[PDB]
Amino acid sequence: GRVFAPYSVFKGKAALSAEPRLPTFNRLDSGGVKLNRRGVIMLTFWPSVGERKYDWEKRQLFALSATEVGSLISMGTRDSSEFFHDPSMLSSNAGQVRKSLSIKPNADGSGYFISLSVVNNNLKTNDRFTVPVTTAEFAVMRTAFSFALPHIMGWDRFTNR
Amino acid sequence: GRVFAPYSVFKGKAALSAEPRLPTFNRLDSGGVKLNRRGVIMLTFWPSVGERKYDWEKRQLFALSATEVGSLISMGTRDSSEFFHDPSMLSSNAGQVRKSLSIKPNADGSGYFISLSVVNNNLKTNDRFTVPVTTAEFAVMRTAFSFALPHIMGWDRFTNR
Amino acid sequence: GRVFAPYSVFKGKAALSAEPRLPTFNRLDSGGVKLNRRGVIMLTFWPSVGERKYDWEKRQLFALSATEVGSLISMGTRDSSEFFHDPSMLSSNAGQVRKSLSIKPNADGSGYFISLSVVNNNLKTNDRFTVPVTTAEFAVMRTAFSFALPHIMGWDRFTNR
Amino acid sequence: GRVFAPYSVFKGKAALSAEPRLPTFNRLDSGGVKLNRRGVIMLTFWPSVGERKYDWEKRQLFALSATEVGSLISMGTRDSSEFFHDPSMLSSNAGQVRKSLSIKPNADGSGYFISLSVVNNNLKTNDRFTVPVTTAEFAVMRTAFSFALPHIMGWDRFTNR
Repeated sequence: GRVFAPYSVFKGKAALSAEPRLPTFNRLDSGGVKLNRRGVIMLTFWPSVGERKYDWEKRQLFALSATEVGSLISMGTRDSSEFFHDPSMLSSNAGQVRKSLSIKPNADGSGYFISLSVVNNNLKTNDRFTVPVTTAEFAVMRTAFSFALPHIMGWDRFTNR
Repeated sequence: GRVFAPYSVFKGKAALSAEPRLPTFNRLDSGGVKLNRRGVIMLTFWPSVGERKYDWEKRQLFALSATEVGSLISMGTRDSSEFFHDPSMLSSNAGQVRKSLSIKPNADGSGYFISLSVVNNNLKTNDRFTVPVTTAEFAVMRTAFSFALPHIMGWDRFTNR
Repeated sequence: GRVFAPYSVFKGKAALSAEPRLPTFNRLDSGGVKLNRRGVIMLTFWPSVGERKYDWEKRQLFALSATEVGSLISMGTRDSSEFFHDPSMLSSNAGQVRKSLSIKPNADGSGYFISLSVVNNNLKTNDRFTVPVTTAEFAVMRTAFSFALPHIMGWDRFTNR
Repeated sequence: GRVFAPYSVFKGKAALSAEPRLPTFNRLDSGGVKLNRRGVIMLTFWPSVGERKYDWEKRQLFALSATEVGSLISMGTRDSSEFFHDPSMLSSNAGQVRKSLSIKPNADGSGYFISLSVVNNNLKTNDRFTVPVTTAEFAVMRTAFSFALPHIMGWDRFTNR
């Protein structure tokens, strides 16, 4: 069945959790398997509504591709990034929803701010969740994301069993 | 069943061992599994009582969370840390026991001192065990803790099997 | 059966994909197994023929040995390499085909150019495919190749099961 | 059964191969398992006797403990080490055999010399095998030894299965 084992960071204003989502395979007629739908590392952000109380129903998600993970784990202390997603980039609903995830170092070198912005021109909504992440917290992410990378890529099927 | 395979460092005044402790899961009614109790890397310290003789009955433990491990593996040659635990932080026995684990570089850059202090205001006891750890010893810890991190986080359940 | 899960980079002029190929073992009469044919990381290059359209039938391959992988993952930002293969080095067809794979940093420090040249004196052909690879893309390669290294070496058979 | 999958480096004057050797466990009466005999990374050196011809019968071995591996993988470009073993350190045959393994950078930063010396005062023999190891070759060792470390430590038994 499924597995639920998120790594979570809960701060003053919001929470953030991360969990791998495996790729799917289509087993070929010929034999063996071919990767179908891509793996990602899924991030979930949700708002604080009173000390250590957070509102799960107002959560927004952001799917990190292998390449975006690649970019996160190779971030140095002084490095910054920003990723842009349209959920319906290729469909008829393109331009309606825009998500942006940014990872900004703080002056100190003591951590990062990770911020998810979700703008929805259909529902006319504009949400932004921001979570500070210490160096150790980000080192857990970097280590756990690096461990997960080969899995979300499907390369763990290449084992001498 | 269980598994016992500690990595151990025995020095003049004390010993130190480290071993991962897996998280537990509750299998859901719906199907699949959800992480319940957290994994840690468990450290055990105990006193030397005569050359290469150590007193197992006087051992004290300290559970490293994923984030504390994160902080250890991202320690540089010149870096120092200190972690504070109350075993009964949330219960009625709060303030009775205080544990502190510190990791201090030595001047040389030749290793670290890892020291566990346990203060117990109930039994009116005050114990401190200190173990020097060479660079190679700590490199084993860093490598083995880094390997263990995804496991104590439960992320090893996310495998394409 | 087999497994197909390439990591792919598609750029203006060409595409590049990488996938591990496991080593084979011969199970001994005595018992247990002995590595026979070597593992590699297989690269496949093929030409773009119109935006995001690529010509699979004109693909050329290059097999990275463990040592070549070793050399790739230990490449710094400013580092360059070049590998030379003769497919029939030891046979009677030596000198007919020459393959060369080069990895050159771009001035920026923003990525690399990976280029495969295939010269065939039998068919009198001369092909060259070039693919730019950002830092994040190469960080995925470095991480995924590093994860694959023990597998293509066969060292994953050494598990306490 | 057993598994044979050495990583090998063959040079002008000698060869060197490395292979992990798993630890053994004693399954407890109570249940589950306890590590018994330690894992190591086993090195084998043997002499060249004519171009790409090597004399397997004159091989000498050296068992790298986890801590020695720790020391190898944390070696920098400019770093050197030397390890000393007595095969019968604790027995009555102490002082009869002395093995020494040294890893010396070459001036260039282009690789290392790894040299095994075996002195046997019983058979009055004195053997020394030396193998140059490029940066890429050593990067394979460092990566493969790092991957093997948790296994030779027995920490791979700690999996959420």
